[PDB]
Order: sequence, then structure tokens, then C-alpha cells
Amino acid sequence: APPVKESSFVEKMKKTGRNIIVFYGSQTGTAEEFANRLSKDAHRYGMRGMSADPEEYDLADLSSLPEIDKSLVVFCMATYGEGDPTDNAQDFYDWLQETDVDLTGVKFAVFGLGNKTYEHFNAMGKYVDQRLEQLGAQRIFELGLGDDDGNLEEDFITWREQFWPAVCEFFGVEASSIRQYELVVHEDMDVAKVYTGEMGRLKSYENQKPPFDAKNPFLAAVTANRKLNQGTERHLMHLELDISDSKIRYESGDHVAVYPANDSALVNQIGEILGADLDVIMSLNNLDEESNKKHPFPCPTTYRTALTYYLDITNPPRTNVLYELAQYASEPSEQEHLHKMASSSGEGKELYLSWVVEARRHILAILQDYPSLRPPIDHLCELLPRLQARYYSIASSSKVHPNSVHICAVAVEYEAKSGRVNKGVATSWLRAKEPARALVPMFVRKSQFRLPFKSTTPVIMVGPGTGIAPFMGFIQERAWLREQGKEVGETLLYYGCRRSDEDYLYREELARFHKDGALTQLNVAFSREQAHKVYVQHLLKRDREHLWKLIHEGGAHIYVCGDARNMAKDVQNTFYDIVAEFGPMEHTQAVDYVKKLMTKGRYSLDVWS
Ligand SMILES: Cc1cc2nc3c(=O)[nH]c(=O)nc-3n(C[C@H](O)[C@H](O)[C@H](O)COP(=O)(O)OP(=O)(O)OC[C@H]3O[C@@H](n4cnc5c(N)ncnc54)[C@H](O)[C@@H]3O)c2cc1C
Ligand SMILES: Cc1cc2nc3c(=O)[nH]c(=O)nc-3n(C[C@H](O)[C@H](O)[C@H](O)COP(=O)(O)O)c2cc1C
Ligand SMILES: Nc1ncnc2c1ncn2[C@@H]1O[C@H](CO)[C@@H](O)[C@H]1OP(=O)(O)O
Repeated sequence: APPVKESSFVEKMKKTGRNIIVFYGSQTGTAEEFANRLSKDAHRYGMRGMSADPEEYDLADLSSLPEIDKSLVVFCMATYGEGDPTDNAQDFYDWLQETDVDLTGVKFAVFGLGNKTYEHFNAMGKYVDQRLEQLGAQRIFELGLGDDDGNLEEDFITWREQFWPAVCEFFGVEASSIRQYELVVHEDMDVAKVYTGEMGRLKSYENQKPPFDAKNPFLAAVTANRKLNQGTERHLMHLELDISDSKIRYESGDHVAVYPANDSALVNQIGEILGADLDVIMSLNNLDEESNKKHPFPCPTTYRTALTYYLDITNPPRTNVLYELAQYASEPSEQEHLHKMASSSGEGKELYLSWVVEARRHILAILQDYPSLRPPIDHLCELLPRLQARYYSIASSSKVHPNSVHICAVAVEYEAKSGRVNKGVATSWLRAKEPARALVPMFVRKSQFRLPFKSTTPVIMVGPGTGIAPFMGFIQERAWLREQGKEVGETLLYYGCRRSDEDYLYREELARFHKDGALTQLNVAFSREQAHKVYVQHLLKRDREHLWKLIHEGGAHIYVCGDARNMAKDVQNTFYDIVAEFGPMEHTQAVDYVKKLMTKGRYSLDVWS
């Protein structure tokens, strides 16, 4: 960055006969997928659309959109940490805040993607919807607020079903399977031109050249991969990735992303059940010669490679995918069930929610349970979403391990109501990496989760379970700072696990840090060692007096890592209670006080799932 912007999107629409453009603010591909669905929808209403990444354009050109008759712009925007825009929407967000351009004549609609388990729920979607109106544009349809904590796919379905009629009524317009790509099989292909799993340029995995990032991941050697937990209820692991000579920089608190490979057995079974040759070399070429998206993923390549490295074959298929696949089910009842999965209500929706989503049925499961469903492999590859990278909180300090990035994760393996055992893609793949050479394509994503600039500032870390991850780096660093002869303030860890002899992660290492004084306190809540639950917040409440002292008089920084659904909220509530008792102040003021700590960078979060 800064990336070189494409030419005016309005002129592109004029040259290609498009009247609707749908921008996506996305990081995990959800909003991008929703934008593509809306763009494709345009055709069924006598219109023509295109989806677009805002980062590739100058949104100031919106002021020219009215030059196209019956034009409209839709924004599908997801929100990230602290109500910020997705990385690809930062330029647009800053422009909205700074600009004063008049958007009179512009017609817009916004669908926001968020999750109610966060403070700033759909902050981006809300901001864009508000700002465009302030700039003079006119809203054509109500803001959509999708919540990933319930069911986002359904929120989109409901919104979309009302959106189009509204557009048709306003513009006075009125309302067959179509493919975006064409299959080209390559019979005499030179092996040197066939992709084999790389993400960017051909052979970029074999021939590595910095700088390394999301488009050019560095293949890091797995130098260590060991089981962290004592018991066998689950599998928790510690991996060390060698980033020597990658020139990659990182700090404790940052995240490492990895591009995994799907289970080979699963890939094989999909090809097997479809009666397809997975080793066929081919390309899926966009039927729209004007679009910059030439292929759905790196091509040419084999179906096996696409299914292994480029496509998501484990998450429940979205309704549009099942809708398009229905045409390939020869049993009427099965074609009907698949068709109705896109319903906004009734039994069709109920079935999608229970049989597909709740049961966690992936594509192969559906092909097995609806045996008449036998789609051509090429169309299936065009429908499946892209395989996303997985993020992990770096468990090492670059002050201590500048050439190694550590990872602490729990392997995902569970019983699904679908009747099968589902395996986590990234963790199963990581678990199988054996030192001596096992390579892991990765890159680092800078975060704002960081130790205080001043070594003297107190630190309160709360990270039960895998939430301990970033704190191992924090502690290594604070330990290093002391060893370097600096004045280090109190460093407190509030950790938690089920039992000391089951899953007390880094037990030995933490004991050492404690003994040496790197950890002023090592408070551990063993949730299952007694009849009642003992959690980290119970220990925080226990130490309320001292914590208030560190917070209100010591300028302590609070860090919470791990489970975002329940733990983070329970911990936040405990801090509210501590402030309310020691301020003293009413609950309402204690809440503002704590939320202020967040805005002032003294209460940071690294929570997920
Ligand atoms: C910023 C950030 C930091 C993270 N840090 C870490 C970290 O340091 N350590 C770590 O372990 N993880 C961390 N993660 C989570 C990590 O990115 C992956 O989501 C996790 O490792 C699982 O990935 P996977 O590919 O193995 O599983 P996937 O194949 O992606 O499957 C994950 C999905 O399985 C489903 N699922 C899991 N259990 C069940 C169940 N029992 N019943 C029904 N559905 C279930 C859920 O839909 C879950 O989303 C972090 C995530 C984020 C966003
Ligand atoms: C690290 C992380 C931080 C998030 N922060 C927020 C947030 O502050 N507010 C919100 O409403 N949703 C938040 N979400 C939820 C996403 O907005 C939601 O899952 C969205 O569907 C993701 O879309 P994408 O796949 O197109 O990026 C967060 C998700 C992750 C993984
Ligand atoms: N709501 C919550 N608040 C704090 N810790 C929680 C929690 N829910 C579960 N935990 C605990 O976090 C640790 C890592 O998962 C476990 O000890 C788990 O205990 P439990 O599983 O026995 O409930």
C-alpha cells in the first residue's frame, strides 16, 4: 500500500452497461460473497451489476454515479475489532470522514455484517449508512444489520427478499441457472504452468522472495510441535515456526495467519462420489471478459488442488449454493428440499437451519445424504467459497525469539448432529506437521494488542484456556525487560483450565517465570477440581481491592484473551463491579469508566469464536 487505484468505477459501469455496483468490506470473504450474490441478482430484475473491492477504487467517483440512469450503489460491510472497517475498507472509511463532496442524486443501500457479542455491533455498516445520507445521497432501502451470533445467512435472506421489491418499485422495473465461469480442460499443459496450491504468483511457494504477506505467504519450517496438555480429553498443541531470513517483523500481541490444506480423504471422497477425475488439469474462465477476476481461484490447476488448497469444503454450504445445486438432484423430493433452503420462512428455512447449519453438514455430507444430488465437478468448484487463512495469537516475544513465531491452539474435532466427526481444517493440518521438512505458509498481521510502552506500567492479563497464547509472549518479554535491567511494574496473570493434571498449559514455563519473579502473581482457576466452577473472574473479584489500586492509581493496563461469547463478558462485568464498589459509583458510571479504559488503550481484547 498504497495500492494503485483502478480507473473510475462509474466509467467502467458506463462502458459495460451496468447500473448497480455492490462494494464489499470483507476480511473472511462473507461480505464479498453477499456482494457477489446481490450483483448477480440484478440480472433477474432487468438490471446489470458488478461487485467491487472499494480499496481498488476512489469512492469520490460516487458523485458521478447519477450520470447513469436508474443507478444504485450497495455496500455490504463487515466490522472488525473496536468497530473498525475491514482492512480493504480503510481508505473508504477515511475518505468518508474527511470528504465534503456532495452526493445529491446518489441512491444507496447498506447491509452490515457484524456480531452482537461485540461492543461496536455493525459499527461500520451503521457509519456508512449514516455518512452517505449526511453527504446528500438518498437511502433506497433500510440498513441491514446481520448478526453472526444468530444466523447471518438468514438475516441476509430476509433483507435481500425485501430489498429487490423496493428497488423494482422505486425504479419501476420488473422481475434460469447462469454460470459465471466456463470450463476449459487442458490436455497438453506444461507442468510449469499448473498451480499446485500457491496463493499468488505461480511457483511463489517454491521460489520465495520477500516481502511476505497475505498474497505471498512465507513457508515457515515447523521446528517444534508438542502436546501441551497432560490429559487426553482434548489435544492442545504448541508449535514453533521458523521465520529466519523472511525479514518478517512481529511483536507480542500480533497474529500469525496460516493457509492450511483440507483433509485428503475428504477431497478424495468428493471426487469419488461425483465420479470425477480429480487429476484433470483445467481453468474456470470468467464469461465476462471485462472483469479483473479471471478465475475463481488460481488456474490452471487440478480439481484435487482446488479442493485441497483453494476451496472451503467443510463449512455448511450457504443457501444460494444449495439452490443452484438443486438442478442436479434427480429425486424430486431432494431437488425440492435443496430449492427451499433459500426460503425466508417456513419449513424450508427450518430444514436449512437444522439439517444443514445445526447439524454442520458439509458438502460431502449433503452429497451422501441426498444421493440423487450429483453435480458436475466444475460447477461445484465455481460455487464453493474460498478456503480462508486461520489466525492465531503469536505466543512468543520477538525480543526473545526474533526468528520464531509460536502458536498455541486446541485441535478441533467434534461430534456433529449430522452423525459424523468433523475435523478443524487448520488445526488438523497443523497437528499433523512433524518437525523435520514440514512447511507452513504464513504471514503476520499487526494488531493493537500490546504491552505498555513504559516497562513500569502494571499489567493485568486474563486468559483462560487457549487465551493464554499472547501472554506467554508478554511474560517472556517482561522477563527479558527485567533481565535487561529495566524497572518492571507488577505483572499479574489470571489463567484458568479444567484441572492441573489435565490441561494446565505451559505449567512448567509459568512456574519458572513465577519463581524468577517475572510474574508478580500466578492466579489459576481450576474450573473442574471441585463441585463448583472456579473461573478467572472469581479470582479477579477476590483480588478486587488490589486490582482497583493498580487500575485507578497505578495506571495498569488490562488484557483479556480467549472466549468472546461468555468469558470476556463475564470478566468485563466483574471489572464493572470492582469499579462500582471502589470508585465508588453506580453501575452505570462504572460501565462508562471501564469503556473509557478501552478507548484510552488500557483495556485490550483478543477474543474469538
Ligand atoms: C484473532 C483471532 C485469534 C485467534 N487465536 C487463536 C489462538 O491463538 N489459538 C487457537 O486455538 N485459536 C485461535 N483462533 C481461532 C482460529 O483462528 C481457528 O478458528 C481455530 O483454530 C479453528 O480453526 P480450524 O480450521 O481448525 O477449524 P474450522 O474448520 O475452521 O472449524 C471451526 C468451526 O467449527 C465449528 N465447531 C467447533 N466445535 C464445534 C462444536 N463442538 N459443535 C458445533 N460446531 C463446532 C464452529 O463453526 C467453528 O467456527 C483465533 C481466531 C481469531 C480470529
Ligand atoms: C477479530 C474479529 C473481530 C470482530 N470485531 C467485530 C466488531 O467489533 N463488531 C461486530 O459487529 N462484529 C465484529 N466481528 C464479526 C464480523 O463482523 C462478522 O463475523 C462478519 O460476518 C465477518 O465478515 P467477513 O467474512 O466478510 O470479513 C469480528 C470478527 C473477528 C473475527
Ligand atoms: N464463562 C466463563 N468465564 C470464565 N471461564 C470460563 C467460562 N466458561 C468456561 N470457562 C473456563 O475456561 C477454561 C478454558 O475453557 C475452562 O476452565 C473453562 O471451564 P469449564 O469448561 O469447566 O466451564
